[PDB]
Amino acid sequence: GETSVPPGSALVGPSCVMDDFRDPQRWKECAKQGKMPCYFDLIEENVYLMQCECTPLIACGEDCLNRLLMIECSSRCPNGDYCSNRRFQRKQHADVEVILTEKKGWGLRAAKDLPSNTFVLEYCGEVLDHKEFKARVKEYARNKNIHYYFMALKNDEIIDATQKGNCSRFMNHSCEPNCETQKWTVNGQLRVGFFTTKLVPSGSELTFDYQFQRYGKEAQKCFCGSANCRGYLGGENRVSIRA
Ligand SMILES: Nc1ncnc2c1ncn2[C@@H]1O[C@H](C[C@H](CC[C@@H]([NH3+])C(=O)O)[NH2+]CCCO)[C@@H](O)[C@H]1O
Ligand SMILES: [Zn+2]
Ligand SMILES: [Zn+2]
Ligand SMILES: [Zn+2]
Repeated sequence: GETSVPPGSALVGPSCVMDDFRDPQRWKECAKQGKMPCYFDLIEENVYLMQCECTPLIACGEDCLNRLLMIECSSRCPNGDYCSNRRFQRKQHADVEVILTEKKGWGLRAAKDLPSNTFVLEYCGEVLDHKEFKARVKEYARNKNIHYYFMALKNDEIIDATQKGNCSRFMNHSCEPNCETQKWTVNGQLRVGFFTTKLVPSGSELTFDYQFQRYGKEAQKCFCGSANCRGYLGGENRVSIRA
């Protein structure tokens, strides 16, 4: 039939917003109605189980000697409060929104245009040793978990955001992604964040190469929709020249 501009429709009860992730009561109410994802413990930093030469004034921009090595500045930075290279410490996350996708579950989208190499969010979670990781892999498999939330931090430490983390846990995989992980040193401690790799326009889903699953043994259908989607996610090996 002929289509027309719909009338204005205000909702019957009040809608769910990103601040409601810091309001357990309202999140749990919204979640019951399918307007928010399942509850998890929102954390501000991971749970465990260098002075630049910039002249005091963009403060600590692209030429900052700390930034170039993926090291954040300290409070002692020559630019003090105005230092732009304390993004993890100041939780200077991008304007993001959580979305419900047709096939992948929940996801994240950009609420403003994000330039290339913009910090999106820290990937926070429980930092697991190999023993605990192996125990949880078996636990989650037996429980038939639909989604996975592991990310390697270093060779002996894996971050698990299944139970505790932030909205970065909702990031989906794409075969042609628009974000990547970067591992930054913040007061001597390695942390991992998502950063854009191109200009991401407002309203676009934020995606990454989910290496943990991509190079794992088992596979699943990939719903990324990208022009050159590899078809499935998992069961892949990195390039090697054998024998
Ligand atoms: N292209 C794709 N095709 C099929 N399935 C996909 C998918 N991209 C994501 N998935 C599903 O999401 C899981 C990953 C979760 C997000 C989970 C989120 N969607 C949710 O609903 O909670 N983030 C991991 C953060 C780093 O550890 C993943 O394992 C797969 O199940
Ligand atoms: Zn600097
Ligand atoms: Zn600085
Ligand atoms: Zn794909």
